[PDB]
Amino acid sequence: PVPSRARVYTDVNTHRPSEYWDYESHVVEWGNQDDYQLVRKLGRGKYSEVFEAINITNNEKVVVKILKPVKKKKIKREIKILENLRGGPNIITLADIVKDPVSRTPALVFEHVNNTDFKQLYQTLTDYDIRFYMYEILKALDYCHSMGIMHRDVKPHNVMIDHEHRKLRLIDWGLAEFYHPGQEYNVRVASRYFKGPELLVDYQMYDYSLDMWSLGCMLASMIFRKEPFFHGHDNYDQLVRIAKVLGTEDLYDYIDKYNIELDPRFNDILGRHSRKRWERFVHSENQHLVSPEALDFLDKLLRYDHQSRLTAREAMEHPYFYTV
Ligand SMILES: CC(=O)NCCCNCc1ccc(-c2ccccc2)c(Cl)c1
Repeated sequence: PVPSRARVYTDVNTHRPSEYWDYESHVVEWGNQDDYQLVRKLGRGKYSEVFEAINITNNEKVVVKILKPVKKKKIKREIKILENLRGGPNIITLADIVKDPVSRTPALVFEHVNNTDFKQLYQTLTDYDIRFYMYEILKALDYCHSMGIMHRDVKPHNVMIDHEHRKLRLIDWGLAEFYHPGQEYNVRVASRYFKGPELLVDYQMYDYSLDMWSLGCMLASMIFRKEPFFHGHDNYDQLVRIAKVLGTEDLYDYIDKYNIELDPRFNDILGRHSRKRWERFVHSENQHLVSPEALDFLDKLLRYDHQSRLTAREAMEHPYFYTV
């Protein structure tokens, strides 16, 4: 494959001491979980259990993510990233790192966020509200990209909104990684629907632009009221869903530009698809959320070529946000 590098914040990590990006050598100091009283279970992840809790020293509500220690290097990576990003705009705040004295299970303590449900928001959200919250996510992404970090799991489930207070938080930094130019990364990241074409064709030299594809997928679902926008049933089918919208010609130009070898599993399923116009996804149910600016902006995010996508900072300058 042809090598590639980020168009923005390319060497931010190279110009920083090893201390900033070397998570394996990071010293984690686990406090005592006795300062927290677990209130109720909020949910359960793949290798985590989330609880609502009270910090007994200051009577404040917190969220406690009890982690199944399946991989220690990955826990150190998440903690290092959360510590580097702590206090950043719209980034979830890691308040503490604790271990229970008897179980010794690792736990992350975060600031409490009073979430508004995905469905409860979906039907009442206005064109302005979409623009406002999209700008809030871009502030979080431009900030973490400037800090040399790729989230690698941007999706609605990882965006918490407190609609009453117009507060947005980008959560779950468990798949996040430090960007180093020329580094080959694992493509088994992000959730199926939000996976960029680079992951699906096994192109490992990806960058922050992966997060911009995922953001594109989220915007398309919101303005068109079609969740998810690219509804694949497996990782191979996911690329077919994208090809049914973006077309197969531009997909072959993308693999040819980077000398990517397509997996033979794509032979019987890819077919031939024309490039669709964004205006065909407009219907009576979503026309109040669509505008020429929204379509031009979406077109500039959902591009096969990761280098041809808007950066978070270029996206913030788009006319789609002139009203915020
Ligand atoms: C801990 C926990 O409860 N997590 C679940 C969080 C559920 N996220 C709900 C959500 C997130 C993002 C959006 C959104 C907003 C603007 C543009 C695109 C998408 C919407 Cl509408 C809803």
